[PDB]
Amino acid sequence: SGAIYVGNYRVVNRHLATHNDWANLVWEDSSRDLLVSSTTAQGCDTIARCDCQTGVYYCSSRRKHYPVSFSKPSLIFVEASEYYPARYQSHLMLAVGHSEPGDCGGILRCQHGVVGIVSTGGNGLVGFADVRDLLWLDEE
Ligand SMILES: Cn1nc(C(=O)NCCc2cocn2)c2ccccc21
Ligand SMILES: [Zn+2]
Repeated sequence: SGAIYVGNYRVVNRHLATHNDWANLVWEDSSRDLLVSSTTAQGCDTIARCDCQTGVYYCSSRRKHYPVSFSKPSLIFVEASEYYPARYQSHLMLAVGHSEPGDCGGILRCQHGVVGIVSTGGNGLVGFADVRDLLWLDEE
């Protein structure tokens, strides 16, 4: 589990969005596993605007914060889960790290702010859905 809170926006894994998030839907993309909903209160998270490939992510399955190098976002074939059939996921960044399904929503951060959230993993990899291209998140 986990969310990004910036202005009056909540960013979650699409597969972990609630009844309430769909009712308050701003924007979603199945191929990115991203959903954004409106909030009452103002969030305190800053979105990174950069092309950083180094950072730190939270791993709930280890209660630890791991420093990693990650690839630039791309279209990547991802195997089936509970939530999606085997498919191509877009805007996905991979790193060498431990992850399990419940680690989804863990935040990846660089010196500039929040980069993305855990979405994919296994075989010693972790996949992050990038949010740095969603410039509209910093306004309105
Ligand atoms: C970080 N992590 N996430 C999942 C997962 O099932 N994601 C569901 C969402 C999804 C995206 O594309 C297909 N399914 C996973 C599975 C084994 C090990 C680590 C893992
Ligand atoms: Zn950065």
